[PDB]
Amino acid sequence: SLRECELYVQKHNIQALLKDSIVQLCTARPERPMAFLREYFEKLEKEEAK
Amino acid sequence: SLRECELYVQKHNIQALLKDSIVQLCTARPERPMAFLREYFEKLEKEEAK
Repeated sequence: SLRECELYVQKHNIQALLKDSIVQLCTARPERPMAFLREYFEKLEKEEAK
Repeated sequence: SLRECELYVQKHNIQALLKDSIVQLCTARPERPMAFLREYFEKLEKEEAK
């Protein structure tokens, strides 16, 4: 079950994407962090459905 | 600068929200993880602008 999760996270690059989203949040300091995160992933959702 | 980031992350509950998003991803195993994350934060963006 844990190994399952580990593999899924690895497969979809979740660790790096979340890492990067946190770095951009702290760097930019959004007035609207939730909007920022939504838009961050929305651009990735776009490639996913491409 | 690091303390700055630490405080911002703490202020906006970023650690717990990302933690929870990862737990739901591994639990549900989305065919579309990026869509999942976009929608996850979109619901939070909604409360943010409320």
